[PDB]
Amino acid sequence: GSRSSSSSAGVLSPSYANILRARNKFADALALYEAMLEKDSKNVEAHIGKGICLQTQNKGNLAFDCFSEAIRLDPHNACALTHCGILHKEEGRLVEAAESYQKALMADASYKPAAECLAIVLTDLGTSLKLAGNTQEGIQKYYEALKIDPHYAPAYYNLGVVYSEMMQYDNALSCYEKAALERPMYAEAYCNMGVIYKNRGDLEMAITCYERCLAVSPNFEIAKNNMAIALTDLGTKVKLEGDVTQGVAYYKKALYYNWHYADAMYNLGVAYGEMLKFDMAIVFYELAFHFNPHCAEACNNLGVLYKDRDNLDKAVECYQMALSIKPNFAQSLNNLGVVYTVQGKMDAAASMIEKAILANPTYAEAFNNLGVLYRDAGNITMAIDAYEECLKIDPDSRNAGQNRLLAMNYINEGLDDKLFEAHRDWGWRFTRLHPQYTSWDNLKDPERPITIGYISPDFFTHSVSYFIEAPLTHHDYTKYKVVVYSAVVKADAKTYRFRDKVLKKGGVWKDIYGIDEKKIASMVREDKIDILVELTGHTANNKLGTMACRPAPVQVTWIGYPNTTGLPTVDYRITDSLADPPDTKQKQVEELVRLPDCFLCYTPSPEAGPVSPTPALSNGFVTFGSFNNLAKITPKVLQVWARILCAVPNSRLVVKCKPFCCDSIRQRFLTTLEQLGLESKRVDLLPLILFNHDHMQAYSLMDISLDTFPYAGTTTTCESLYMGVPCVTMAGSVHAHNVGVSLLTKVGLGHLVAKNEDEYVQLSVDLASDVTALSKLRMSLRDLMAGSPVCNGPSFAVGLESAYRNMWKKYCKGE
Amino acid sequence: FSNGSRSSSSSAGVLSPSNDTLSYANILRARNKFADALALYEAMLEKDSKNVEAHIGKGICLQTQNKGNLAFDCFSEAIRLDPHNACALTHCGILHKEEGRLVEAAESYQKALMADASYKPAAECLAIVLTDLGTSLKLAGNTQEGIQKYYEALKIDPHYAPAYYNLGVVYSEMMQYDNALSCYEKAALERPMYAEAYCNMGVIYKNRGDLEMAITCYERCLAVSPNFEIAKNNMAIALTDLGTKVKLEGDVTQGVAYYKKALYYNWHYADAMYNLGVAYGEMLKFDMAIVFYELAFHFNPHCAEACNNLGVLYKDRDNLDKAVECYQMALSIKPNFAQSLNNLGVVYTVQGKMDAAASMIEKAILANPTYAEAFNNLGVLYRDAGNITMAIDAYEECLKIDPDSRNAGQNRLLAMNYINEGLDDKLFEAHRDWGWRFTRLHPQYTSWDNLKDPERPITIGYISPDFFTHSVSYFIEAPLTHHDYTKYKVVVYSAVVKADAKTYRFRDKVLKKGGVWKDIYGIDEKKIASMVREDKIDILVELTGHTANNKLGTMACRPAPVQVTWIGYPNTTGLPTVDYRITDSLADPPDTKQKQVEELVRLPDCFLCYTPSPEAGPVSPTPALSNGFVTFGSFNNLAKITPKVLQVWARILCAVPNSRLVVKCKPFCCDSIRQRFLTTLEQLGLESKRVDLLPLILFNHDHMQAYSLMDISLDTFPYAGTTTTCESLYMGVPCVTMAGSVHAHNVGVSLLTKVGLGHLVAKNEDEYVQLSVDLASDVTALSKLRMSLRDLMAGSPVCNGPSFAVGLESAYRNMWKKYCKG
Ligand SMILES: Nc1nc2c(ncn2[C@@H]2O[C@H](COP(=O)(O)OP(=O)(O)O)[C@@H](O)[C@H]2O)c(=O)[nH]1
Repeated sequence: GSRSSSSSAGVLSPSYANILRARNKFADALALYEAMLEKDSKNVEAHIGKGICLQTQNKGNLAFDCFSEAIRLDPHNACALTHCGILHKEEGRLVEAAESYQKALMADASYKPAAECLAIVLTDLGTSLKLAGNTQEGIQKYYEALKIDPHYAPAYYNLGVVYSEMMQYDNALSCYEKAALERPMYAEAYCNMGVIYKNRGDLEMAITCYERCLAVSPNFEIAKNNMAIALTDLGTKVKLEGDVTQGVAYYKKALYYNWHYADAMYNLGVAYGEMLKFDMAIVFYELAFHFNPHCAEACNNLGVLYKDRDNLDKAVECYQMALSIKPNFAQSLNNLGVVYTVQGKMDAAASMIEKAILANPTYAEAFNNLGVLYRDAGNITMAIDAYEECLKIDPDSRNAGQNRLLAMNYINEGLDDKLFEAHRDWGWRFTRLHPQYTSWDNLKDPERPITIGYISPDFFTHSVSYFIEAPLTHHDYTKYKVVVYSAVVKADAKTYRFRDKVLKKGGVWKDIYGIDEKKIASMVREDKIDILVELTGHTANNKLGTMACRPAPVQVTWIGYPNTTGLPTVDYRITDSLADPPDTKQKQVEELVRLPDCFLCYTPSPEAGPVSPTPALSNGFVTFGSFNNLAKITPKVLQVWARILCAVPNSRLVVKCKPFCCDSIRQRFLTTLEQLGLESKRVDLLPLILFNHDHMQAYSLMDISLDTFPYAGTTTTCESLYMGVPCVTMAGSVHAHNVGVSLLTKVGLGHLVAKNEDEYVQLSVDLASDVTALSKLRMSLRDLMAGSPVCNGPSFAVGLESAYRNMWKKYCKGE
Repeated sequence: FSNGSRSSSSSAGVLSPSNDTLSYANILRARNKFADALALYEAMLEKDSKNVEAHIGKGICLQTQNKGNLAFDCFSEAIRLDPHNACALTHCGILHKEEGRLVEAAESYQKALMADASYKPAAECLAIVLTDLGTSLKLAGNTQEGIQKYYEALKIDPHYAPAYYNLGVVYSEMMQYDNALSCYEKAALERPMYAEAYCNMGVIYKNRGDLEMAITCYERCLAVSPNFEIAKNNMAIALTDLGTKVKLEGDVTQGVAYYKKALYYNWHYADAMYNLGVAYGEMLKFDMAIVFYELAFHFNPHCAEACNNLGVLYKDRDNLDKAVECYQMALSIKPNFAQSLNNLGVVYTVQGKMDAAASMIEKAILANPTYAEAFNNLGVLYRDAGNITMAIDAYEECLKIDPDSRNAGQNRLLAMNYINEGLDDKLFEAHRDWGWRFTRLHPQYTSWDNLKDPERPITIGYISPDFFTHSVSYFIEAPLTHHDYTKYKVVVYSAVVKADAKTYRFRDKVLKKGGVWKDIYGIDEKKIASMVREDKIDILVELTGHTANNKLGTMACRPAPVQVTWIGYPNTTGLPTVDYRITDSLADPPDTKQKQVEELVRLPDCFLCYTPSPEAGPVSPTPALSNGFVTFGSFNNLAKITPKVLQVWARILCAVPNSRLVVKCKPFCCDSIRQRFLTTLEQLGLESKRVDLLPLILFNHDHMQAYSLMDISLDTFPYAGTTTTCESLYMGVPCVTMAGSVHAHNVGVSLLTKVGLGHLVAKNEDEYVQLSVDLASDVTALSKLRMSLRDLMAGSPVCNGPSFAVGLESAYRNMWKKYCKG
């Protein structure tokens, strides 16, 4: 059997001090209680009143005495029972406290003070359980507290931290949401909600949870840092979707919450650099690296920005600090190698780039820079290899693609068509990557004044300048106007001297540096360009992408590159009947326009200096020499030069090249000559010198210059003939081989043109034979060809401008 | 004839004489092929032991192989066989210099030049060694002897730059900066890549005031050496100084540009960072300015100005805990810093720590005895604490320092209404003197292009910052909801600094009725004035008086031809540009002796219209039935509770026994001012157990409901409550007011009379006290009153806007009447 009970009702409950108490009149109300107890020692309300007063005074031992006196007079008093529990909790008797709360609620279930106090102590019992690992027994103790008081927020919040610790993030959320509903001023709940929303991949909602958290506590540092982190991550997310400025805005806000968050510094350096604001980007990077000494990315990007400023010393130091943090950081190894390539430290540059490639085996630009390095040291086969390996990785790489076509000219003697096919194959693949204009508004009238355009990056002191100063000066702007599209990366006195000249005669000058080739293409239509002539070919910083769109009705290539462009968009190429004879078996994608006499016209800088005495008179021997690229001096050229120097007794050879500062290049260049018979004390490998005056006064040490093949010199022979030193050249089957033919011949020294090796050799030693004839030839040369058609501008412009107007006349009909 | 040496006649020597191995060896030597050349030289010497050029070539080759004393042994045979070979003598002098025998080097250099005066190598090396001797003598203090050694090298080689540079160095430390400049200019002309000369030139130009010249000198220096660190730091210092100079000429933008470029040269130059925070704060870009200040204080922990300006920016964010932290570190670095002392005291004032606030502000006044705004903040402290006479004393102290201080002058006039009874005319004179001063500083518009038709459609401008949950809002809601907008189109100029739900609600209603709402927060009052003229405003009505964020400066320009003041301030404005003032026949009787600057426009019924809170709550029963005692009290400003009010209330609390007082004010959050009020009241005969000082309850609904605690409210005098008595009436709590001489003393008269309860309008103290104890006797009658007051006042003219509206717009066109007539 089971026990059951019927309940009887008791006697009907009978029909200043505490009002002062509610208004915090502790001392006055206390006195009335003390008086009340001496008038009647069994009034429980007086005992409870004094106990609350004494509890304010921190006299807890006395309060437990009188609260117990109240329960012993009148048990089932919710107030007295609840207060004895409050004392039991503050003393540390938590379970005895909850017992007193429970018998209070039995007395009066409506007495919410006991419900709230009980929920608090049960929550504390549950969180003590959680730390002891009894999590499930703790979770239950939480839910009991919520049954007693469903509005106690700490129970919801403590439920959320285990539901997150047990990785039930949805459950942890709903606990935190109701914690925030029962207490809108719960920062910790809002902050922990933001952390979950962040880790789950919605930072916008994480950020609005952090916003609500810091609205309650602006100095909640943990949430402050998490706010910066979330704001930086969302800045990066918005930046990659194309909105750079809003990403920058988020980055700066992230710094408001955390002014030393390095990740926002670095990302602001990246975004400002992309905005071309490099001066400020440098500051952000230094600040990032200051706060984060492990941010090797900031050191790298600083090195890049300082290399674009030509501060190579500081660029090295930045790369060094990057590589001291991440030794296998592929960018900094490559970037350091690029700097060393420029400084001439060839061995170190190769080591740097080789390590960059080991780090990133598909670092295509690293392979292209390696080919650049090999070509600079005059190793064309290996340079082409490094370009071909880059092209295996990126078949559309603009850099290696053009650098490979250019490199192949240094060794192509043109007995097949593989060179022309390589150019043509490149032109097809390149033109498909470029939208082409299929109609042109230009008014078709043959004898209209023509505005012709020259696009080139070489309007500074550069090889092309000496041959593009003659037209700019002696062009007739009245009926052949010129519009110069200058892509000069670093201008100099020559650029402004050109510019001010061009502007004075009535032509246009547009700086196109940093401008995409597609906008340049549409500028060409704005300027109504009739003749668009590019002067770079596949040499560095060319603008062939502009040509690939065909902005002008007619396009020509000239001066810059000794071959075809391979572009079907170009129609013409300006040569002469000697550099490209009419029987040339070399294929070229453009139609060849052969100008009267020479296709070039040299203009010498008047600060060259006078023709200096022939050294053979003061030295007792004849010195041969060349000032061409190391890349042009093939091993078959050293063979021929060694025959020449084995023919002339005690003669000497001198060559000046940039890589000759590095002695690994100089020593190996010597070794190849000593196994070739020529010993070291007869050969002088001079390093590059920086002054132009000193350069053309460095022909003082040379009696005869020897041209290169299959890539013959163009400016170097023109400069040599200007300083009195004659040049024996060799003809060939391709254009790059016969430039020396046309130059020497139209100057008047065609008898110094050789058709083969043996003639080349015999001509050179024949010329070293009579030293007095040398001395007279030296003085005759400068004025011989200053009055030739090689140095006379106005003569050239007529035939060129007549070619331009025939160009125009063909187009007009529809050729 | 005892005499000195005679003149010497010189004869010429034997004629100079009229190759291949010597030429080969010399070219090998010229191209650094030294070991090969040495072989050929040695062969020349065994063929001819006296070949002097082979001796010289051998010595040069051997010297490059670090065999020095053997090279000396070749050069010495060279000088023995040929004593007039300049080349040999110079190589001996070169060796002498390399071996530290600096005197024997100049010895052989001079000997070589005696041999050949045109031998340039001898001149060049001798110039080098002589300047080295000169700098050595300068290090040894023989300054003048060093200067002549420089000029000696300049005589032999006038193209040797280091002589010019070192001359400029000594000239600089001798403070001949013009001589130093010309020396460096020549040094740069002889050597254009002489960076140190450009750097030192910039230092002179900077120290002489010409920054713009200095930065170009540093530019030419760093174009040669981009990594010249002290030239970089000097460039940042100059750029920051020049950015500050041009920022004080008004061009803040490029002043910022100079600061940023300085950071490119020195990324941790704290001075540029702090100045960027100053400029970016002036541009209102407070978030970025915080980062600049934190970076400045990070790189310069001794920059207390960064901590000060940081605290100010976080205080305007209400992050007082962080503001305090900022101010305390600024005082960690500069304990005497007046701004941070004052600012920390401002924060303490807002928090309620009245005496820490007073001590701080006093320390600021010690640091700067003319700190006008510190005196003003002292008065604000005293006014908040309720000590009006000291608040006025603080304002008057500031006005001695700055007679045109706006905060002080307007706070002084407003504070005088709390205590002024109005027997004299000194209050009106103080207002009139302020208006004369204030109009002397605001240019007036003398022409008004507004069309002159008396019954034309006209626009009424309301300009107030109180269009938010503010006392004034409860009285301006009525004209906004009930206005014609047809011939009386209203235009609001809201200067609300922190909008809330009521502001959005007001902006909605005015736009739906057909008016315009223009937020003028932060816009200059003179720009506000011409904005009043753009919007064709015909009658400008200001609602703020001398209370906070008033726009009386706009009014002082007189942008509109007719100007009014209303609601906000219980007195005249003092401005002669304001033409009229809206009041009523009870608050301002026709027989009043209180003098104004504007013409009084008395209106029918009350001059105010109360639109009450929608969610106020219901009326609560009178608590006297539950308590057993009657409760008195007031929810008015502590400032309004003058000590004279306290004495009157004291004898009220003495007449009704076992009754209590309750007063709810913000300054009672500070327990010290709390019980200072109590001890004052105890000496007045009413001890602390019968008084209750309630801190402000920041929730509106709970504040309205707090009237449950009190049976009868007691108006203040001479400044009588305006919202509070309206509020208390709407909660059924009756309020007895006392009338007086001035308008602030008779607001409660107009309110109560026109609400329907003129029997609670006292006429003196004895009236006031006995009417209160009259209603403190019949508790049942009080139960009748509490549930009736609500519906009568809603029916009173005090709460019905449309009737109020036509009365207002009648007076409005009645002023547009006189404007056209002339
Ligand atoms: N939220 C809130 N507002 C209050 C409280 N006490 C007063 N106010 C507001 O402050 C205004 C009273 O300002 P006061 O200067 O005393 O008005 P006046 O003395 O009648 O001219 C009223 O409009 C109330 O809305 C409070 O305890 N809580």
